[PDB]
Amino acid sequence: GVLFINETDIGWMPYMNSWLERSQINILKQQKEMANMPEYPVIDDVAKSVFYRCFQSYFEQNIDVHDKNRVRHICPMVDIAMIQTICTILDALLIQHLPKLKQMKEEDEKQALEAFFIFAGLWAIGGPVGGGQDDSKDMKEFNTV
Repeated sequence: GVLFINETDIGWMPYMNSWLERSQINILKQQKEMANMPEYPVIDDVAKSVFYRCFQSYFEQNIDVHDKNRVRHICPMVDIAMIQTICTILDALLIQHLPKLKQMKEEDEKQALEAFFIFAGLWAIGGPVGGGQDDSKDMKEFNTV
């Protein structure tokens, strides 16, 4: 008896929302033998909003980002695989720069958390960009999107 899940039905948004709220992560650390989990950073009320506002604005909205001809990957990256790499890099950026962010003011804190995404995304998507004949052009095609 076959139950076929479609990719759009479940999606990648549930992971992005569950990672922002720290819902899935929190439960696994508590209720497992995995005691060697690297403690995740605190996504403050502003810091959550700024990623939710951004994640949704550089994936749902951007058609260029998912255009195969613009973004020429090496391996055939699944959408969730890219969202996971954004999330792990955002984790590692926050933990490094958390006490500097909380000392900064509303405007310069927001513009960092925005930049921290753009950089996290840059590697998540642009990192696996490459292959073909001219790697240099598939880089300069992504470099413009």
